[PDB]
Amino acid sequence: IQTQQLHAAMADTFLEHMCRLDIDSAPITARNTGIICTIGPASRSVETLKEMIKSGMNVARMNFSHGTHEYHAETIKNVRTATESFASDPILYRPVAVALDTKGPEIRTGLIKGSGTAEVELKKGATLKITLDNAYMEKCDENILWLDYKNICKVVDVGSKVYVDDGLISLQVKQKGPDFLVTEVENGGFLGSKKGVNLPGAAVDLPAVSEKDIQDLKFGVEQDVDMVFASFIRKAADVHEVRKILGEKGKNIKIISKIENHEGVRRFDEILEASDGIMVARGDLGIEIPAEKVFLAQKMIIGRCNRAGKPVICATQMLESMIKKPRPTRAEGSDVANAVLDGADCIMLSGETAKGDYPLEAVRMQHLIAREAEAAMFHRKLFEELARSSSHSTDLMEAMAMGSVEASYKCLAAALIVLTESGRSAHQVARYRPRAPIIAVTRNHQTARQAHLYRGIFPVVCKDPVQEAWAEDVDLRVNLAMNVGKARGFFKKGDVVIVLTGWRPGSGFTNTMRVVPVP
Amino acid sequence: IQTQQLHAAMADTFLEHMCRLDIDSAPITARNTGIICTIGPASRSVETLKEMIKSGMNVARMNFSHGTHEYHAETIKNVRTATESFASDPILYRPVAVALDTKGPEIRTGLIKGSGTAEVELKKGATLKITLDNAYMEKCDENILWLDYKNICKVVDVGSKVYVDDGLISLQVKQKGPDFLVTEVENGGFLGSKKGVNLPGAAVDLPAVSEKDIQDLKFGVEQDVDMVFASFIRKAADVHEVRKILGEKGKNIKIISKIENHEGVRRFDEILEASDGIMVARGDLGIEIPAEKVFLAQKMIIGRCNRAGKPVICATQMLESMIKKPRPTRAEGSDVANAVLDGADCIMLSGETAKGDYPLEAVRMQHLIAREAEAAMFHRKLFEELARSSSHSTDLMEAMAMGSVEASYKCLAAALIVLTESGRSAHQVARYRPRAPIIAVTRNHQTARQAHLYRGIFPVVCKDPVQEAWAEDVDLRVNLAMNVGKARGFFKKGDVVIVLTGWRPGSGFTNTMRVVPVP
Amino acid sequence: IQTQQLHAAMADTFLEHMCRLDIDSAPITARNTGIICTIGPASRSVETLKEMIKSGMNVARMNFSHGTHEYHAETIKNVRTATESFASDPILYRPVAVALDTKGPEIRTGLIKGSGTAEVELKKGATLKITLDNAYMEKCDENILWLDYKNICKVVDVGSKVYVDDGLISLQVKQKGPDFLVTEVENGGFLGSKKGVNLPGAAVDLPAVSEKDIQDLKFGVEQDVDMVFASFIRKAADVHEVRKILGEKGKNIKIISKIENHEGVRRFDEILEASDGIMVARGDLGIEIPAEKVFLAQKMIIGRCNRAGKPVICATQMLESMIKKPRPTRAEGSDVANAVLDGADCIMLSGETAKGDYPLEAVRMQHLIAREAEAAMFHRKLFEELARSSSHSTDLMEAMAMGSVEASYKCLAAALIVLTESGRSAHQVARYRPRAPIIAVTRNHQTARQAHLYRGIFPVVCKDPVQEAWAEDVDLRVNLAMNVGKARGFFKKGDVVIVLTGWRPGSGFTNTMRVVPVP
Ligand SMILES: C[C@H](OP(=O)(O)O)C(=O)O
Ligand SMILES: C[C@H](OP(=O)(O)O)C(=O)O
Ligand SMILES: C[C@H](OP(=O)(O)O)C(=O)O
Ligand SMILES: [K+]
Ligand SMILES: [K+]
Ligand SMILES: [K+]
Ligand SMILES: [Mg+2]
Ligand SMILES: [Mg+2]
Ligand SMILES: [Mg+2]
Repeated sequence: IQTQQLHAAMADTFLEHMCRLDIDSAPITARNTGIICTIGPASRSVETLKEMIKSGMNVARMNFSHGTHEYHAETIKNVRTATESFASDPILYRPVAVALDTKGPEIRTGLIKGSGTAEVELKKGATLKITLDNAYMEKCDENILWLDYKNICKVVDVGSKVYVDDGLISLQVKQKGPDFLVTEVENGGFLGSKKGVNLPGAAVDLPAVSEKDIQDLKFGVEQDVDMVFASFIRKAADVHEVRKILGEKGKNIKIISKIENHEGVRRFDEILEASDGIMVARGDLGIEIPAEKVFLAQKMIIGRCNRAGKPVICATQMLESMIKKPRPTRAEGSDVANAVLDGADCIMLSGETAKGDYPLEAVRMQHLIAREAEAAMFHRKLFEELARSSSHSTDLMEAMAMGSVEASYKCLAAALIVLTESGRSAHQVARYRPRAPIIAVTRNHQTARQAHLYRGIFPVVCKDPVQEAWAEDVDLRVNLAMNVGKARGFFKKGDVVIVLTGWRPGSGFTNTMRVVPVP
Repeated sequence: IQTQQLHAAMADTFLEHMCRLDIDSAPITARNTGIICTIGPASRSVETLKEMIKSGMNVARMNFSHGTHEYHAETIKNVRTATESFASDPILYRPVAVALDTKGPEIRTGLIKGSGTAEVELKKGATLKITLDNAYMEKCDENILWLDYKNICKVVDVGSKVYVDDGLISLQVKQKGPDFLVTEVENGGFLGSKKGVNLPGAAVDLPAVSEKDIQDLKFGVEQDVDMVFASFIRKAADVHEVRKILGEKGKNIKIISKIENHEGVRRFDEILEASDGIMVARGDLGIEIPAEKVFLAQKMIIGRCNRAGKPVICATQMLESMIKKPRPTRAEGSDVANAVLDGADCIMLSGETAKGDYPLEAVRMQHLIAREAEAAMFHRKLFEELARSSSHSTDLMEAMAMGSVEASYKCLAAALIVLTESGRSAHQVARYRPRAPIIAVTRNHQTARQAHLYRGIFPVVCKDPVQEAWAEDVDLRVNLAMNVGKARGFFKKGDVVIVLTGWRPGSGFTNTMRVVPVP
Repeated sequence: IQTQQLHAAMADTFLEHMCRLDIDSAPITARNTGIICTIGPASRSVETLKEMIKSGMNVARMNFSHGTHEYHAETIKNVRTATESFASDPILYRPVAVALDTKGPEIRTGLIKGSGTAEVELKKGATLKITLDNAYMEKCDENILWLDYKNICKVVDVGSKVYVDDGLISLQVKQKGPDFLVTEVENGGFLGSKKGVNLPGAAVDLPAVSEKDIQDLKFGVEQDVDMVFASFIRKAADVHEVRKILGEKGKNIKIISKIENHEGVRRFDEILEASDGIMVARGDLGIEIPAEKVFLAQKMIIGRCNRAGKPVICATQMLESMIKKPRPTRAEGSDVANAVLDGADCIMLSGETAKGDYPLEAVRMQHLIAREAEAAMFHRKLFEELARSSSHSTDLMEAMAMGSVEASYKCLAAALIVLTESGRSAHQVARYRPRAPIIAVTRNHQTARQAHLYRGIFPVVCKDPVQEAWAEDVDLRVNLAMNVGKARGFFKKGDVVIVLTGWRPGSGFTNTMRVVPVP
């Protein structure tokens, strides 16, 4: 029986491709979908980290919706420690990135009847009034509700909706005043103190960045974070703002715009153009838009990204049941397989590794489903479809990407080796979806850390100094990749590999391509 | 902004098709995807049943792995009661089908401490002895465990694994005896009473059809069940026996073989050949085979069925979060939408409706998503694909089917209207996957109940009597469809529908198509 | 308006592509299709010949159906003269090929009324007892007939047709004898003396090669011909015999099997495999088979050759008008251009250049058309189709030929440069149908000559001695192609080009690929 789901790879049609999927067809050793683990209490310890680093973790995410700089600084400190506990061997040394997950702008309610531990009960078809009179700031009750969003009137209109405490409570504006609104509880419940407000369908004035956001980004630039996951991105203008805050010191830091509402969606094109990657925040998204429409947003966002060659991340509730159990639901395993299939660059674990009882087991599972799904894609058709979208482009590095990938399918290469410092060269390739692993060999650490954002890229860091001669230095870097691949089980000695490099030092892109056999 | 993803519909490529999905493209009222519910404690009532018939229920499934014959019989009458409570308006009456889900070759444990209630905390690395000594049948405690599988000893070998309670509890065979097995608790949790045992990687010599099965089978016959779900089918053979046991009185009962294990998958082909339909048994399948490979099975089978034009049901853990929470995950919404997109004729809810606290909420959800996804399919390419797959057949009914579908895509018909008694003429169309709802008008209740099994068919029963003149009889059922369609919200006065009928009485199939406008 | 028919090349569909052809979309300087000219009286002069090379000729063909060796050897000498007349300038030198075209085995009649100039009248419904009696050998009268085809009885059954005078007289064999054939004249004419016969649909016994053919071959061998167009090939065994003859001395001689009949067509695949290439001899073909059907074979013959990677030549009457007019008919323009579209590697001129009044006017026309049709092809589609059909191949060289071809479309390279001594590495790329010219740089003459046989290949001979240092010898050779391209007007300074070279001497194939700019 044929491995790596090859026989399906020859289907002339999509139905036939499906029809040939065989569970007896072994996947390969290598996994291309990156895994982004949320770090916290259950995964914060160093030792835990080493293991998680061992299970398949590639990116440590830091959620700044909480914790103090001191906390994070510590978390961050362990990662690095764990991470580096392996550099002793440049071969078995796997880099790990670091993400700053911005808390961002919010809308909150006042104090209920003065207490912070109080509740009011809101019933269906009830008249609840919302005001901006600073007085009620601590006197919110069931007839009067006070907000912390000055412009709430300008942005909403008659008949719009408000969602208190995260979707739970909903209200329809049945009267529009200048500093108050008159809502009708529609789908009510229990209301508490300082709960989140959502205005689906609206065009929120709210600044790109919160005051807290700022000390958080600064703190990231200081901590040398590889990237930033930016909240509630609504337009391109918003992206420029974080871009500004990062300043010149963190111009290298990647900005991953997070899609959280109607706007982000309806203006996705302008956001993609300005972002460095994109995030499908299924979670917050699911609150702002109807849950049945989430899958729409997720596929469109992914296609669009795939099509444009910008990494896209699928997040939240992937393996949820697993925070408390050792095994995921059938829907969970299917959520994961499909994400990849949709073409996600990388998938993520929130609660699962942050709070959960089975963080390792959660990593391993994602590691597992991904490989299986990665082999069940339809390379031949995706590739064409992809190429046709980029026909308008005659870039040279693209041309080398395309030709390199085609060759990789033709002769069944075991891998694709790429020497690069920026990473663009490898990014270009990944963008084309080889089926085999793209082993990128860089001397720039950061470059190796941010490479994970791409599908297929397995970054290898070269610690050796620059040789006198390009040929030799080029041949050294290559051997490195070959040793690493041989040890990690990606390939044997008779395998065929595709190699991309620069003809001469300082060439511009890998403009050279050879078919070389594993020594 | 367009409706029904008609914009994504014109895409030339899949990727482009995805790139254009739009959260603002409103779906149609109609839901082609069968929704099958598992009746039990939470939804057994009548008032609840009616409520669930209004919400979306099409098929009630009686899980025969439990309860006494007199319990089901009751559940069954309530189903019928509810169903018929709306038979006043031939128009506003929706048929509901009935299924008998078999027990087959299941393995169960004994009583934990004679109580059916009592749980017991299994611990990691502990020792647990499995015996076959019936003294233990009710003394199942944390140190001794009893199974109902006599030859378990002769099929299992050392090192092997044993999975209790939906693969949650994992035990390793550390020692083999003649009546017992020494196992080590490789993965612990709380061991309840009368729980499911899976022996992955073992040859269970249990017969497909067992004595109890037979009663059950015969019982269903008695009850006038529309179809049966044969549990644990592994070979074409197993599917015959059920047929036999079912004999002449139950010839029209439709048999849905359930793919629940490795062998079942392997001999999928022969099994499919002998089956009226098929169900993807996620739960058991996910334990029998690796969790990671399940989604490969789900696609192959659906592909394969779809190709063959045989109903396929996707089942298990689709909406689990909802047994206890009013809201499904983000991963759940996926599953479902993805099952619809994969090409499954019906989706199912087991516990979400049997014990769950939000049984009615579960259905509306599956319904909500189903319409959305439905419009998110890529008709054109699917149509093309389906056609090529069935190239060797020159059948006039297929031929008739293909044209009507093709004509509906083109004029954007609101609905296809079919007149059949056997079901065939409508089954052949649903197989071509029109976008629009297939209103099938029968005079045969059963043909109408089992229609539910098909994607797009919205059965409608003609109570009126056979008019003497053909023309009038035809014109008669067409008006019923019209009214019904008109009454449901599918079409309006200026709408355009496509009508499939017999030229003359005894035509054999629908051999006359007509593009007619809604009156 | 875009050049090279590039708007049309972006069409997603064939209908769109056709719809997008622009009379104002200028072709390129370079012609891809080889032009085969048949040398005779009208162009046997060194002067005319020099003008022909300038004009476009790539291969000179010598029809051995005629002349003596004396003649030919001389015609040959003149071609070699003219060719070398340009050798002064290595950048202007253009290799020319010499092909030997075999008379091939035939069927003749006897004398008519003893007198060689005697012409009898055949009429319809008559009776013609053809005999093998040497008696009649010189007195073939309107009643009796004599043939050289001894086994004609063995080979012809009842009802079978027999053609006399290049199909002018059709005779039906109404009663077979042991050595006579009683035929009733179906379509009668003027039976002349010494006419060639044709046995449509017959399994001719005749020898692969005639006694003459043998002399001719050994001669061809002594004259250093480059390829032999073998006539009347019906099975693989025939090709096999021809090789036997050429022997060891003429091993590097390519053999182009000419498909002149029902059988050869029928057993097409066995011949293709045994041959180095194929020729669609429409002349003979449309005699042996019905004209209405010729196009079918040409399309099939060619579709099949392209699939496999074997040069294919389309012949006879493409521009016959031009024998006596300086301008071809609207119908000949289509023929030439369609053949080009069908995918012919080479195009051919016979009496148009061998006896016509407008020889040069004819080549010129072939060249104008080919450049234009060549732009009109749908490379993206073609490329995909070709790749699919080779899918069962995991050849290192094809892979390389494939990535290259693809990169070429991607960045719109102005050419592909290939360094080769066998010519294989070039053949491979050519098979894949790039849009830009394939400049092949060899140091081997036969290679360079033989290469014209292939589409896209534009052979350049490297006269400069081998360098000691690999890189230098390569770069030298690369420069040459560069200079030449710039000179012939293929590309400028800005232009990109793809270079295929061997990593190391004795690499076996061009395993190195690069995107380089014209200096
Ligand atoms: C990840 C994304 O943002 P978060 O809510 O975690 O801040 C989400 O909503 O899931
Ligand atoms: C539905 C199928 O059978 P069950 O386990 O529900 O009896 C399964 O295994 O999920
Ligand atoms: C051209 C080809 O061969 P020829 O007749 O030139 O020998 C033909 O049969 O027409
Ligand atoms: K956050
Ligand atoms: K069951
Ligand atoms: K000849
Ligand atoms: Mg948020
Ligand atoms: Mg089961
Ligand atoms: Mg001939």
